[PDB]
Order: sequence, then structure tokens, then C-alpha cells
Amino acid sequence: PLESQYQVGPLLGSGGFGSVYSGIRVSDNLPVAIKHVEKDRISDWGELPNGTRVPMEVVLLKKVSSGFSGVIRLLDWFERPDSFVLILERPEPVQDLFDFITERGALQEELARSFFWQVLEAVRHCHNCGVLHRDIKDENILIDLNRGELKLIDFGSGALLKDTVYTDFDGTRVYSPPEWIRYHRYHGRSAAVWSLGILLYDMVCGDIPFEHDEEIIRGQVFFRQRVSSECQHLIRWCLALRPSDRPTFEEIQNHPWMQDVLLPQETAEIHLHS
Ligand SMILES: Cn1c(-c2ccc(N3CCNCC3)cc2)c(-c2ccc(CO)cc2)c2c(Cl)ccnc21
Repeated sequence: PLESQYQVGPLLGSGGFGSVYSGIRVSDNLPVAIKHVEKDRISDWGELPNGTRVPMEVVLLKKVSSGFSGVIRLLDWFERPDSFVLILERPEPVQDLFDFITERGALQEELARSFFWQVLEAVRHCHNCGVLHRDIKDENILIDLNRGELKLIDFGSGALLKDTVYTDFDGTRVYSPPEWIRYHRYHGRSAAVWSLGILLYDMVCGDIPFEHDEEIIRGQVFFRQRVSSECQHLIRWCLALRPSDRPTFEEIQNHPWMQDVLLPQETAEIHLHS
């Protein structure tokens, strides 16, 4: 009885993830996001202990919905004849990180450090729950502007984390690593670290470093904005051409550029005027 449990509001967006509407849980006036996907547009199917074929995204989301505030949590889902409907939390006010960077340009390094740190904590949480996101990027990251907390979204290209090689990929190509472009082979963690390198560059430069396949493959990073040497070093480390030359999450978070991060609420007070 989806329409009796939730009040539907404006359309907030549409895209490869489907169509997302603002919503309110009639029970307790909780703000929610109501996301619709057509069955014929689902790229990858998975399934639950009961038998029911569902979008892979529902499998992954249930594994990472633990009360952690770094992933947008799945509250409920419904199956319709031709679509699935997902009920997700919705911070208020909220802004997508892609739009935030569009509006403000290159971020101050103190702000980028806090944002990057929170993205790492959230990706580590996903991996600890057995989930590989495979589409880390600014469009798939929300800012809870009052609390200064970032939240990951869109597991529709994800997979169960495994230790063997992946030979399939359906995320964003300009965030994909060179070993995928050249060989159509990657391992989950080092591919995630590559995409975190692209993301960090995007935050401190205001745009992604590579647009074309041969730029990804060549792996030469040019900085068009003034960026500290420690940040440049971390970025180039994450964008190492050989997967085994890339840092681990532990190595990223111990890097000199990552030290003395602001807490999320401090971040909101200094930088989000909140
Ligand atoms: C998918 N999704 C979005 C979302 C909404 C819109 C977009 N796009 C895609 C391109 N950038 C502008 C619009 C991307 C994501 C949002 C989202 C909602 C509101 C706003 C800002 O009003 C931004 C993103 C969202 C929330 Cl809150 C929970 C769960 N999923 C969500």
C-alpha cells in the first residue's frame, strides 16, 4: 500500500538511477526519498534469502544499511508490475556534491580534506559489509548541509566484494582505471582507490583530470589549480598506473595530507554557513 504509507512531493531528479521524488512517511513525518526504477532498465539483477529476484541495488543496500550515517540507508522497498520503488532516507537540506562543486568551483583543501575523509570512511564501511560500489564520483555523494555529513548513494552499478578479478563494469568510464580500459580486468579495492583519486582531484581542481581513454592510459596528471604538494602527492599515488602501486585505505588515511581532519559539524559551521 505504497501511496497510503507515503506522501509524494516534487520530482527531485532523474537519471541512470531512475526517478527520485521527495516524500514523507505518513507514520512519523520522516523525510524520505522515493526512487522508481523500470524493470526493463535494470542493468544487473540480484536476490535475497527468500527467493525474490530484485535489483542488485537492493541486495547491496540491505548489506550496508546498518545505522551508519555515511551511506543513504534503505528504509523499505516495493515491487510493482513493471517497476521497483525504493524508500531511502532524505536529509534536509541536501545538495549533491556535483552541484556543490559546480556552484563553488575548486574547494578549499580544508573542506576537501573533511569531505574526502568522510568518503573514505563510507567506502570502508561498504567494503567491510561485503559491498563494492564501483561508481564512486561526486554525483553519487550527498551533503547533509546542516550537519556537514556526506552520504553515498547509487549502488546500481555495484557488486558483492570479492578477491578475484572483475571482468564486467558498468560505472562511469572517466572514473574507471587504466587496467579496465586496456584489459577489461580490475580488482575491486585498487579500482576503488583509482576512482577516489579522480574524486579528490575533482574536489581540489573543480573538474576531473581525464576526459579520454588515452589520458587515462597515460596517467599523467596536470594540475590547473594551485594545490599543495602533499595533496598532489596523495592524488598521484591513488592514480598510480599499476594497481599494486596504489595506496591502501590505511595508507590514504595515514597520509600527511589527511591529518587533522575537521569534524563534520565543524565543517558545516566554517564552510557550509550552517
Ligand atoms: C538519487 N538521489 C538524488 C539525486 C537527485 C538528483 C540527482 N541529479 C542528477 C544530476 N545532478 C542533478 C540531479 C542525482 C541524485 C537525491 C537527491 C535529492 C535531493 C537533492 C537536492 O535537492 C539532490 C539529490 C537523492 C536522495 Cl536525497 C536520496 C536518495 N537518492 C537520491
